[PDB]
Amino acid sequence: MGSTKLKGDIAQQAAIMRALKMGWGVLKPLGDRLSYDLVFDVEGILLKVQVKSSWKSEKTGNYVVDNRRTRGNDFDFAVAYVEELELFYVFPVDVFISYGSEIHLVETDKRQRKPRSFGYREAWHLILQKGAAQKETS
Amino acid sequence: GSTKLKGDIAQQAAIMRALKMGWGVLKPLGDRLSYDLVFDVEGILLKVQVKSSWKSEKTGNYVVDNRRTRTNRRNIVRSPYRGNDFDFAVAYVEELELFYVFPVDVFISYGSEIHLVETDKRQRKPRSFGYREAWHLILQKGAAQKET
Amino acid sequence: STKLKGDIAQQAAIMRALKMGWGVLKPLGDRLSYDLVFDVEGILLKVQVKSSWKSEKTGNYVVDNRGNDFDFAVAYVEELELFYVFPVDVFISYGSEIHLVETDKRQRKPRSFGYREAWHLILQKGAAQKETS
Amino acid sequence: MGSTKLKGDIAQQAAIMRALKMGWGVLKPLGDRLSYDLVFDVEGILLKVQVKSSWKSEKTGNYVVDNRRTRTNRRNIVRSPYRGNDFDFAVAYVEELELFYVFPVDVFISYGSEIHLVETDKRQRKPRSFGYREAWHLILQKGAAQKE
DNA sequence: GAGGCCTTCGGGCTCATAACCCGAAGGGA
DNA sequence: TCTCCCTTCGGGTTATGAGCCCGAAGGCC
Ligand SMILES: [Ca+2]
Ligand SMILES: [Ca+2]
Repeated sequence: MGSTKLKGDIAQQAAIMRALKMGWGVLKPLGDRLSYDLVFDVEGILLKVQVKSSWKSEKTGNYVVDNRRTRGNDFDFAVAYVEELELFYVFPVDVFISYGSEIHLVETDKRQRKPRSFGYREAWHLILQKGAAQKETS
Repeated sequence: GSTKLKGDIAQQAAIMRALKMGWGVLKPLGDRLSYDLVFDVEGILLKVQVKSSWKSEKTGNYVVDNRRTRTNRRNIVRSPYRGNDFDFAVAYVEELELFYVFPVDVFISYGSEIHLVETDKRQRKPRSFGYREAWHLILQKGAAQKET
Repeated sequence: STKLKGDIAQQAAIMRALKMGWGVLKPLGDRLSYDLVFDVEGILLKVQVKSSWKSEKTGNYVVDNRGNDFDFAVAYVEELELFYVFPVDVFISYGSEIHLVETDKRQRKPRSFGYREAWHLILQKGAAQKETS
Repeated sequence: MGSTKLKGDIAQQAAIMRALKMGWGVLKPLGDRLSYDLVFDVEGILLKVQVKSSWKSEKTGNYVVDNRRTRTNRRNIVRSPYRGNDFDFAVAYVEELELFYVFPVDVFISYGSEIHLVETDKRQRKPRSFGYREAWHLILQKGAAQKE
């Protein structure tokens, strides 16, 4: 009906939609031998982006995402998708790899200390900024 | 942004809808064919034309057109869609994440512009209204071809 | 990863379809039972694309496969730039590893050989599909 | 007979296979709204290519391409050339000879309108395009140049 | 049976994409 | 004395794809 191969498919399409809303271009590679799923044309500058989907986990009120480079590396941005809340976390390369195993995402209605990841919730400006910065180093 | 970007957004929106309803999605290669998408509905394939609507300034409602245009130096000529050009036409309103789905005939049967009203209106509403989220019509056409 | 070999087979197929003026459609993700679908003069035909590897002993090429859906399958040989196009029924009517002989070794060439570049079979099933209305 | 975009999509498809057979990555875009047709991943660096399919110029016996995006369906002809930053390499194609010319942007835009490919025997001079026959190394250079 | 609010239609647009035609320019040889 | 060869360069052309504007008709109620 709708397995893991399909959950990742929606996540990919969601990211494409967001990029299109941002007015950006979007390039798709041939086959899955490359290290990144998508690339966004942010006003001329091409940025590699890996798409990731999250799972609801445990009890628990909060979502989880994983990074498996054992079964590639080097993109620019990782985008995590939460199907239920139709929202994206956007992580830069270094921040994404700097996590050990799992990355905890916590939505909920606040009133506690949030994880490191929380500052990257819907943080599409970070990729918007990398494009502008990389234009000037050229 | 410039025209084609808007279309691509609507087209993308359509794609997501089909995926959420567990249908397969096929993208054609290059803006050359008379349809934007086709959906693998439980085995059979149905071509889909996607159009993005615009809110009219005066009337206060969203409208699409069913004609294709060419305007060269001397004169301008139009090419409407034939019946076999696709199987369904989906109109997208962007600000309200909203789809009307029309069969080909119901779509070509219009003269040119085809208005969609979302206001309370109190009028009896035009024949378009009967197609708000008509995703069942594409599902039904699916089982209609399913047997022998 | 031999995923590249498959990639090359597919892009060759795509090119062949365009070389005969058809439309080509490409499914998002790999959930479906077909790799490609051609728009032949209006009619949509699914197609599986599989690549072949050269036999160790004999000078031959072999391709492995693992009614409804499919309706066509195209087999690629890189070095000798040609396709074997099998209708689904003929295709499943094989044990496991279907063999292809391309050498001119005089001997009675197998059942497979009849499907050399038979792109007319696609065109036929396409024209015949218009008779059902 | 079905024309124009089909021919362009074939030339594009030829470039797809060339790139792949040189072990490069190939990226295909959204739809026909960007100033480039393909993007090659060359040793990790992404470069933009603009594909154009040539035609046999019957009078001159050459294969030719226009370097200016001439935009019609407007009742007024406007000729907008390409910018230096619209892409990295323009690849002219000769189907029938399965031939590719690769031009860098700066040399591609530097032409006024038409660029000719001689490809015939016994001529007085060679065209300024001559040293660009199958010049895929030029896109290896820029890329090695990009890294560091 | 009146003055609207309200749809249809069929003219007129603009942006992008792709490939082609040809009469002179006017430097190489 | 190259003076014809033949590349080049601004005018012309076609097809496809997107989404739009607006006003004379005329219906709903
Ligand atoms: Ca469309
Ligand atoms: Ca092009």
